[PDB]
Amino acid sequence: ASEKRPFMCAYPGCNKRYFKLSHLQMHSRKHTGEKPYQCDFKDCERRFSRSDQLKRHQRRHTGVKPFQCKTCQRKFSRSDHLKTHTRTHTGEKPFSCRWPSCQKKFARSDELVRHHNMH
DNA sequence: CGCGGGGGCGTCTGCGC
DNA sequence: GCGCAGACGCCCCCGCG
Ligand SMILES: [Zn+2]
Ligand SMILES: [Zn+2]
Ligand SMILES: [Zn+2]
Ligand SMILES: [Zn+2]
Repeated sequence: ASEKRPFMCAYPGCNKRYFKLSHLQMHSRKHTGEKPYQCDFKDCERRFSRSDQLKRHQRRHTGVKPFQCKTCQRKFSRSDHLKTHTRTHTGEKPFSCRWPSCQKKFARSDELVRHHNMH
């Protein structure tokens, strides 16, 4: 509390005080995904928790699909969609079922969740 | 039924304050 | 030195031919 002082944070609803440099550094990373933003479009008022979410959201208004498939030339707006679509050519289906009479595999976690819902 | 496409979220890395 | 942002990865949910 004098010369020697603890670490602090500035984000809402946090403790705003930490005791370990790296523990606080890691803590700071947590809030980078919680920083409040709003849509920057001409006719929107939605909110986001990060620049990346807001930037992604802008793609829905702007039609910006820069992630073009090297094979299909199909333009996507997200890397996770492109990498997911990529597995279509890569035969990469790691999400195998665990039912007592199945071993069918999917390339998406939610596709496996869906499979189980139809099992 | 396989896959497109948007939401929210954690996170390493890099940059800027 | 820390904080924020930019960018990568996934889960989750919905809709379509
Ligand atoms: Zn904090
Ligand atoms: Zn918007
Ligand atoms: Zn393709
Ligand atoms: Zn199964």
